[PDB]
Amino acid sequence: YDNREIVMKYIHYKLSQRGYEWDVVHLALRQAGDDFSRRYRGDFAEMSSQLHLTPFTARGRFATVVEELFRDGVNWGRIVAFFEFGGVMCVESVNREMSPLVDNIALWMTEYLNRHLHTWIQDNGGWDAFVELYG
Ligand SMILES: CCCCN(CCCC)C(=O)c1nn(-c2ccc(C(=O)NS(=O)(=O)c3ccc4ccc(I)cc4c3)cc2C(=O)N2CCc3ccccc3C2)c(C)c1Cl
Repeated sequence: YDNREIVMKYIHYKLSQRGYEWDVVHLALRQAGDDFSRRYRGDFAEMSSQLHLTPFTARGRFATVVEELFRDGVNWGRIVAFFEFGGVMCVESVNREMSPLVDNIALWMTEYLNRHLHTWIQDNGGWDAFVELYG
């Protein structure tokens, strides 16, 4: 599997959900993602209005979130949360007419997967183990 591809398809789909067209594992991830954000809809709504996304704040938001999310370790719930959060930054990017931020966000999600999560993903059955959770 390829992390960059997984990021790109996921971000494409979330944006597509919202009528914005952007320049197996994917299916499982979005199903997980939808159940995750429906369960925490209120929290995602609070978080959205607090984000004050701009090109100046966006790297810092990303790092703050990701650092808080994985501080105690990694599990699949937290990786689903990580995609949902990325989706939220890209949706908000678009809402506020900072669409070029999407490319940064996608790049940051990829670096962080390849760099810092890849190891744990392997020890836990690769992406295949996650698919043998959602079909
Ligand atoms: C987008 C998430 C990061 C946002 N921040 C920081 C806010 C700005 C600083 C967090 O506070 C944070 N969230 N997690 C979680 C991570 C995982 C879960 C979680 O897994 N919950 S679950 O077990 O009920 C669940 C729920 C649905 C699931 C669906 C599919 C699958 I596979 C697994 C699922 C698991 C909950 C949580 C968590 O604590 N919350 C309540 C806080 C919150 C705030 C905004 C959005 C979602 C959430 C979920 C953590 C550790 C942090 Cl720290």
